[PDB]
Amino acid sequence: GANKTVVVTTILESPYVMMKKNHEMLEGNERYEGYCVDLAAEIAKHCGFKYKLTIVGDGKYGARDADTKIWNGMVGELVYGKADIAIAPLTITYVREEVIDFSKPFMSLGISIMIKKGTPIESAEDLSKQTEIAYGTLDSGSTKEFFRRSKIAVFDKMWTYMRSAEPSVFVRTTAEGVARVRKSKGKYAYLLESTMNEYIEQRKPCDTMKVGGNLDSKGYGIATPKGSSLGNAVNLAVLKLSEQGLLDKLKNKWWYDKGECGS
Amino acid sequence: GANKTVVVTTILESPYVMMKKNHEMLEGNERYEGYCVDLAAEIAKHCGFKYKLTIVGDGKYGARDADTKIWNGMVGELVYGKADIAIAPLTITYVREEVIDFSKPFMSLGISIMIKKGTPIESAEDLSKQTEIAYGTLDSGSTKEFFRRSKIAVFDKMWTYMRSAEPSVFVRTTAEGVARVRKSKGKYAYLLESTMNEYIEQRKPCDTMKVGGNLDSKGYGIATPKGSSLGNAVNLAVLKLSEQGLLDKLKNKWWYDKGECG
Ligand SMILES: CN1CNS(=O)(=O)c2ccc(CCc3ccc4c(c3)N(C)CNS4(=O)=O)cc21
Ligand SMILES: N[C@@H](CCC(=O)O)C(=O)O
Ligand SMILES: N[C@@H](CCC(=O)O)C(=O)O
Ligand SMILES: [Cl-]
Ligand SMILES: [Zn+2]
Ligand SMILES: [Zn+2]
Ligand SMILES: [Zn+2]
Ligand SMILES: [Zn+2]
Ligand SMILES: [Zn+2]
Ligand SMILES: [Zn+2]
Ligand SMILES: [Zn+2]
Ligand SMILES: [Zn+2]
Ligand SMILES: [Zn+2]
Ligand SMILES: [Zn+2]
Ligand SMILES: [Zn+2]
Ligand SMILES: [Zn+2]
Ligand SMILES: [Zn+2]
Ligand SMILES: [Zn+2]
Ligand SMILES: [Zn+2]
Repeated sequence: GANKTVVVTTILESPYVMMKKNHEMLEGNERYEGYCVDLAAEIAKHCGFKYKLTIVGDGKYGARDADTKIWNGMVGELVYGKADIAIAPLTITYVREEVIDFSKPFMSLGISIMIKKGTPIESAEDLSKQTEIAYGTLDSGSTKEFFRRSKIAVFDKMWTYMRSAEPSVFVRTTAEGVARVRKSKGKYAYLLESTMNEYIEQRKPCDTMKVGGNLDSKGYGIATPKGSSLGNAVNLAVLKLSEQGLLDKLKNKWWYDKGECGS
Repeated sequence: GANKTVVVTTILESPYVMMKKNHEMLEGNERYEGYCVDLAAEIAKHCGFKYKLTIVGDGKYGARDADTKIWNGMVGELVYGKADIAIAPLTITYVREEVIDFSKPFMSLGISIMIKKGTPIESAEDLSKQTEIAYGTLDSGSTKEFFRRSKIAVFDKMWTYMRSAEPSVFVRTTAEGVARVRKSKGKYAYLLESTMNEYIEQRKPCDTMKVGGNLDSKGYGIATPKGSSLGNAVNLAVLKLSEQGLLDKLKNKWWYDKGECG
């Protein structure tokens, strides 16, 4: 039938999507800015659709409740038909690929360690062999699931600690984890994706640091409900923009051109 | 219908697929070893099929002839039905995605610069601003197409030089490019994927070096003919192997555990 406006689900996560300082004087898609706002405009132009950005109602990425088997977050909005596409830093994972479709990745990343500068930690092994410094992850995301499922000795030891730590070492948002690092005088380290870690490293007050190599290698993809007619075009659009260098330009724009910790 | 042995097309490219030292007394899949031989075995086990490794007839990855529009290499073997799956360091690209299916990537890479140690080159910009040191790429692959299509000033300038340089700066195989670097006393630099560059850096005689950052960011995928019934399972198998750490284990096995340069 007639063309319909595509409902995009996304998440308030810097620098991917944020509200403009003057958002109350703006309308619709113009209220937002960031890497994924820029990417959404390009995907829509190349695939030939109009769209509406919406922020995921529960503020989560997406996980399946073991008891109810209900998906939450952006994944849930696609699974239950509340959104037509997700354009966000949404990690491609096996369990998600079983229930939604993903484009080829638009950004590479791996799990990484964020410390407050001066913390005597250089690696995941370092974290796993000590107890003075607490550490945790985001809730309802792919990093928590990585540790929950890992059979690698170091990462399983970390999970055994994190799942039982009291008070909870897990946080509701990336911003909460960063704030916990910054206020803990070196006694909390945060496990988060290298993309978000590298962004925060270039933000005032310039007191955090990414240390060690990444723990895994994966990517973010644009997600659609399984079998959606948009998937083929969106996948080709990602590859076209990748090959033309747009994805590299956008990363530089939102990570480094606007960095606050020097050149 | 009944299960059929899956025909795998792949390519002799170290350390992905190589003939074993004792290959002349071996038969079938046992003749070969490497990262992609191990990966094929894992994919087959998780997807539940038997398979036969075959080396692509023309020794190429795959490009489309501009005049006839016919695909060569492994891509062609999939397009024309000569193979059921390609398990190789085959780069995911737009033009290929139009004619074959790719899994999610099993390895990350980008285009990179290989020099003979001591060559006064640190970047693509350095190459583009001089003429004493020649440089080129593999034929019939994704790196040549990258330069052919780039509108980035430095890379467009490099393509203008490469497309007309005499003698030809292009090579038919990665091994020919590496040999050209090693024998040119620093007057040839080779543009190739970072995976292959980093492998060669750890091989005797330890006289090459990867320099500069990568020029792009992309990945290798397992490829199937469009609409093949194997595609969905193979894609999930790649993600499972990724999440289990198996892909990382295999890279360490074939790049670094037996590196020869310390
Ligand atoms: C940014 N970009 C443009 N798109 S593309 O040419 O398809 C492409 C392919 C691969 C990567 C390297 C980073 C990565 C992303 C995703 C995964 C990985 C590894 N591996 C290694 C396991 N598989 S995965 O899909 O989680 C980046 C990339
Ligand atoms: N990108 C992650 C969220 C961040 C994290 O888990 O570290 C996801 O899609 O679940
Ligand atoms: N991996 C490349 C071949 C190597 C190259 O072009 O540098 C391809 O799939 O074409
Ligand atoms: Cl058979
Ligand atoms: Zn506000
Ligand atoms: Zn209002
Ligand atoms: Zn565009
Ligand atoms: Zn929504
Ligand atoms: Zn240590
Ligand atoms: Zn103390
Ligand atoms: Zn355990
Ligand atoms: Zn202090
Ligand atoms: Zn600030
Ligand atoms: Zn760093
Ligand atoms: Zn296995
Ligand atoms: Zn040109
Ligand atoms: Zn000399
Ligand atoms: Zn040798
Ligand atoms: Zn190096």
